[PDB]
Amino acid sequence: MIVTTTSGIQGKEIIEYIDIVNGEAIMGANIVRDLFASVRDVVGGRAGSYESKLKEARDIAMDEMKELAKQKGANAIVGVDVDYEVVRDGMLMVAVSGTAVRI
Amino acid sequence: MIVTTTSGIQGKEIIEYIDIVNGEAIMGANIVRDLFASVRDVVGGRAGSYESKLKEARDIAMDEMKELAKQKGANAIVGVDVDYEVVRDGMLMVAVSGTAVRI
Amino acid sequence: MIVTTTSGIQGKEIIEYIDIVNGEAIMGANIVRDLFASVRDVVGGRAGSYESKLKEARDIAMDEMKELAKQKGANAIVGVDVDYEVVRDGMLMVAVSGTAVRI
Amino acid sequence: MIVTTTSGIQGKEIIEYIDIVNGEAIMGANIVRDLFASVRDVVGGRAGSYESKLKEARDIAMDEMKELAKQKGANAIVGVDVDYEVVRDGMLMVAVSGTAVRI
Amino acid sequence: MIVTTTSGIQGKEIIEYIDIVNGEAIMGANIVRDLFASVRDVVGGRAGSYESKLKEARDIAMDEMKELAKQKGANAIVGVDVDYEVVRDGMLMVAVSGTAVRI
Repeated sequence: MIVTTTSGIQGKEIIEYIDIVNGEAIMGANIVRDLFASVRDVVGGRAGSYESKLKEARDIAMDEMKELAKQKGANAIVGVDVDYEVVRDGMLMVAVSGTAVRI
Repeated sequence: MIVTTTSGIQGKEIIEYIDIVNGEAIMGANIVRDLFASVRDVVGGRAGSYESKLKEARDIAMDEMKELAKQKGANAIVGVDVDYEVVRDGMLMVAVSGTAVRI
Repeated sequence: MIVTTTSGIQGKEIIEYIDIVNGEAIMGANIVRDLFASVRDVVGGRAGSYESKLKEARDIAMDEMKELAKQKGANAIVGVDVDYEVVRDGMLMVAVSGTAVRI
Repeated sequence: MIVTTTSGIQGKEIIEYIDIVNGEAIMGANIVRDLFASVRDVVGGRAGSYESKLKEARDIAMDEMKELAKQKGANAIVGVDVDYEVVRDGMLMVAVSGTAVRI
Repeated sequence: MIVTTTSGIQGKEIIEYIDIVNGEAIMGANIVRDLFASVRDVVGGRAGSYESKLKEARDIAMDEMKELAKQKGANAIVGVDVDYEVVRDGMLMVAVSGTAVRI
C-alpha cells in the first residue's frame, strides 16, 4: 500500500478521506542509554550501531499505522509525519501519523 | 467530520476559511513514568501498554478540535498536524491543530 | 483576517509573499507547575484548567502575528504552523509562524 | 528574496530545485535566563522583553539561510520551517530550513 | 538527485511512490557541550564555530537518506523534513525524512 509524506498521489484522485491514522513504538531506557552514549563524534546511520534499533521501532510504528489504515478499508496513506520524542530522557518514542485514504 | 493532514480536499473546493482550531490532552507524570517506562528493548503500540493511554489522549484532543470546528460552523478540517510535547520530565501533551473549513 | 495552515486560499490569488511572520507567548514555571503538572491521569482541554491559559497564550501569539502581518500591509497569513517548546526549566512557549501575504 | 512557509509560490513556476538550505542562531545560557526566568504568568511577544533577542536570533538564522540560497543561485526559498531547540542545558537554538529554488 | 520539501517536481511526473526514506546523524556530548559553550549573546552560524559540525551532521543524515533512496530505485526525494532531537545529556540528533520517488 502506498505511503507518502506528500499530500497527494500524482495521477491518482482521492475519492475518500477516511481518517487520520497513527503508529508508535518505544525504545527502552537501557537500549537508548548505550547505543547513543557510544557516539563520540558525528556518527551517521549506516556507520553507527543505533540505527537498526531506531529503524526497527520506526518500522513497527509504520506497520501499525499501515495495518490500522488497511483495516479501515483505505488503500493509501498521504501526508505522513515521522516524529521522535524522548520522554524521560531515556524513552525515545517514534510516532507516525497521516491520512488514511481511498484512491 | 472530514479531517485530513493534507492542505486540501480533492473535488470539493474550499468555500470558507473559518479559523485555526486546536485540541489537546495531557498524560500525567505518574502514568507516563508508569506505563511508558515499560519495554526493555523495542515494543510497538500494537503490542504494548502505553498506547492505550496515548491513543486515549490523542482521541480526546481530536474530539476537542472537531467539536470546536463544529461550533464554528465548519464541516471539514484540513492541514491537520498532530504533535507531541514533553511538557515536564513527566507529562506528555498531545496537541492537534488544523484549519476549520467549510466545503 | 484569513489565517490558514494551508499553502493557499482557494479561489483567490496570492499577489505578494511579503514576509514570514511570527508570534510567541510564554507561560511561567508556576503556571505550568500549578495547572499543567497537576494532571494525574489523562485530562483533555475542555476539562483541564490548563486550557484557558494555553488558549490565552496561543491567542496572544496568533494576535501578535496577525497584527505584525497587518503592519506589513498583508491581508492573509498562509502556511501557518503552531509550535510548543519547553524554553526554560519548567516554562512553556507557544510559538506561531506563517507567511504574510496579499491576496 | 522571496521566503515562504508554503510549499510553493503561486503563479511562478519553479525552474530548478537547487538544494535544501538551512540557517541557525544560538542564544547563550545567560541570555535565556535573563529574559525567560523573569516570566510569571502569560507574557506575549509585543509586551515581553525576551522578544527582541529571540527575533534577533531568528532573523540571523533566516539571513544566513537566504545568504546560502543566494550563493547557490537561488532567488526563492519555499517550504520554510522554523525550529526551536534547547541545545545545551541553558541555551536555545533557532534553526530554519527550506528548499532553495529558482523561479 | 532532486531533494525537496515540496510534494511535486514541476514539469516532472512522479510515476512511482517507492517508500518513505530516512537519514540520521548524532553529535556526541563532547562536540555539543564544549563547542556550543563559546556562545555569548546571540550568535549566528556563519560567524560562530558551531556551523561546522552541525552542518556536517545534517549532510551525513541527508547523504544517508539519498543513498537509501538510490538503493530503493528512486531518482528523487519529495516532502522532505529536517528534524532535531536532543537525545540524552546534551546530545543532538539530526533526523531527515522524505518520500523516495521515481520521476
